Amino acid sequence: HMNITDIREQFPILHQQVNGHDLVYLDSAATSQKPRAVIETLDKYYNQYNSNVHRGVHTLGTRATDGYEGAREKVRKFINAKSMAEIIFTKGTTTSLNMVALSYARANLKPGDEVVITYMEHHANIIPWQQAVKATGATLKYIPLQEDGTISLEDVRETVTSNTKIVAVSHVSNVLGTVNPIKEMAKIAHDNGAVIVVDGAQSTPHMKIDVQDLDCDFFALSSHKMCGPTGVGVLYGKKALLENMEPAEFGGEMIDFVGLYESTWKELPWKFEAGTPIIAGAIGLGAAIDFLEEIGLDEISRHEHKLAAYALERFRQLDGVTVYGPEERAGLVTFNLDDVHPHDVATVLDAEGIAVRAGHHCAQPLMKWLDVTATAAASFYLYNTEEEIDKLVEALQKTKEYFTNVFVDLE
Amino acid sequence: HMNITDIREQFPILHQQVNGHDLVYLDSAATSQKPRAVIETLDKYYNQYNSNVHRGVHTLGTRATDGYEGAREKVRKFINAKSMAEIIFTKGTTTSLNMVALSYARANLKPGDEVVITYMEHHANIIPWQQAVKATGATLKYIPLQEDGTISLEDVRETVTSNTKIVAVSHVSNVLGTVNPIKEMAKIAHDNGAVIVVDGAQSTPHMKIDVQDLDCDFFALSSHKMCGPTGVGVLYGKKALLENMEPAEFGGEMIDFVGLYESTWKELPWKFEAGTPIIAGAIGLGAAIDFLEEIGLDEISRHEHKLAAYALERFRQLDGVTVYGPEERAGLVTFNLDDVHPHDVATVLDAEGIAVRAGHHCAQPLMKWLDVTATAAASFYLYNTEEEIDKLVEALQKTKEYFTNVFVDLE
Repeated sequence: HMNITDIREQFPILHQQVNGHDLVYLDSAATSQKPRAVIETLDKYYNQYNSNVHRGVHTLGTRATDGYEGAREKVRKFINAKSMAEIIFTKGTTTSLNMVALSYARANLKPGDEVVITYMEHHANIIPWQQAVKATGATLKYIPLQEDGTISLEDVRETVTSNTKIVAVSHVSNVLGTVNPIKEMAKIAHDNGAVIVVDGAQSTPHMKIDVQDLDCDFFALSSHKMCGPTGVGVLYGKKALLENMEPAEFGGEMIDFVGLYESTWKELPWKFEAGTPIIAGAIGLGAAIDFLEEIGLDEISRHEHKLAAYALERFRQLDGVTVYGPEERAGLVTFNLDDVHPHDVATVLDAEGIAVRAGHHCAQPLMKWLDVTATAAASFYLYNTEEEIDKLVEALQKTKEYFTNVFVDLE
Repeated sequence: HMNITDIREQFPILHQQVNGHDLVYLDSAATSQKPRAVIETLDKYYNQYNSNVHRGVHTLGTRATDGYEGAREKVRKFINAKSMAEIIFTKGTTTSLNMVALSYARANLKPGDEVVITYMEHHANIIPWQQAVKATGATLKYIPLQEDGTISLEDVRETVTSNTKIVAVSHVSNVLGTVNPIKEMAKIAHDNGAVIVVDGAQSTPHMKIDVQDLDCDFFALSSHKMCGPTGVGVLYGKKALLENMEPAEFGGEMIDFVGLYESTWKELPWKFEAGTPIIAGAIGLGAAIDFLEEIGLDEISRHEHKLAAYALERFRQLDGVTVYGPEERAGLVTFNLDDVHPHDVATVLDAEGIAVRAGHHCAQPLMKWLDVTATAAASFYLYNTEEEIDKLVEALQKTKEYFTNVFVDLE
């Protein structure tokens, strides 16, 4: 039901050559590309109705307000939050998670309290917790991984104890592609009297999110990964928790009364939005959501499942290539070529027009767990095709041959 | 030397009607409009070279990096910072000031330390200090104002003492239009062993900034007020201070090594940029800077001086209108009509196509100092004209007559 030609026709950026070869963008896990609907939403904003929001005193101001808060509602429906009061716009997943670490963790952790993460976590979902525990004298714990880089519910029950206040975990790992059992972990967390914090940066673009079904306490996501503008993300949190959290930042827009020494805050969600907000970016994110909903997240999810399966099979056709993670996975493949460093791989691939990523992918502890220094990584999205994966595996074959040849040439 | 027709031809948003009247946008102090150069910079980014930055492994990634860091350098030259290491991209002035309050104030304030602000400060430049002093048991002090809403160097010498660690003040007030004597206040602050924090949200769009000449320790500004995209601003800080400040946020991009419990940070400026940054917005801000530099800040400044003088004179031609602030001023006029509430004024003006602001303008303490509940406010920028000010004063005359008539009609 999903036509890939029709979808690709909407991404101007795809139709270009690099190094005399057709662009083959396989770096969506770093950042996604944007369709016209999104870019033109930005355009129409700046061309026709930019103004500050929340004053409703003049025509453009009212239009801007309607667009901004309208986008809040689009986000709310998109992740099935109960209320707009639980939808905060932030700069991105990183900032969202830091807000939870700052306003929730730092205020609710005493020595002997535990916060539990996992070895596969992006840095966004590591360092805020390191800092909160250091600030509070609490202690940081890591759920171990199984051999295929998935997580066992048994290990979860093992690690989270009656002293655990916070469990923070990825919905989908940008590295292993594992989909973690978020719903079961929420139940487990709650049984021990903890909240669960979900890093949803890699799930949100690619699959339906239902915060009511996941029963997550907090869920963070980033516009740039889902066809949206850069610079914008969301923090969702249960109304009851956000009511008792103090703001992470202070200034205009988030106050009610300001005296000389003391101030009171707006109601949610504005309590958490200091300063002129990300007006254009939030409206474009709303457009991104409209776009993805019109294709259907289930459809996108099916597409990525299909591409991931095809990729794993074609990679298994190559000698001297190791793929990391489980079989059951999101649309990305992290890998190494035997004897060639991933930076080199990525460089050569760019010479064929192929965009991939090489490095620690913001997961240094996970790299160490994998017993590697660095990895190459390819990621797929709703505009990618099997032909592109063919080009990738052919280029990896050619790269293997080339490096072997260089080796033998040395006399 | 500056042609206003030619400049207005570049702002699509201006050429439209509201309520059957030509738009007359006089709300630039809330947010400024954008020229094609900026909007098309965004367009070209998303159309041609969007990718994550700082990896330089594939063509688009390198272009994106060059555009982002290129824009950092444009900012650096634009405010004459010595180094890019002193230029941090943030979400906006609010966030910039909160970063200083979080990472500098909160870490360097002991009971009996003073932080000194003024009565005219925007909320962005009040509440972070309230919170830092409450967190540290330090004490908050306010420099008094003179009768015309300016600041006396004598009052400054009075208020800042040998116990003062931080002096935080507006360069230009969004309400009074006063230009504060920043350079002299820096000298004064430093004599008592304090740093000075400059809120440059209202100066930056409108006049040359020279941080070396101002000798400010920190200076905050916002893209949206200067023809730039929403969602982006800058914090400048002296390299020596930023080296000793801990990050305000933590995650990928701002680390060097991440172990299980402990992490080390990147060098400046990246130490302060957690997460995928505001890629498109920062590049558009660079474009905004290019635009303003091609017109010339001195030229823009002259234009606003001219419009402000013309406005004050025409306002003084109206009976029953009170204008707030000094004669020597930036391009904005805050005012009330005798007996009509400013909200009403602004509503009626919108019915004539005229966009102004009515409320506390994020300066509740200053409103109380003025002995008013709220104000109406009009602001000018590089696209505004004398004809527009004529339309405004005519509409204020008509409004006065209308409300008086309504009064007499009641029998």
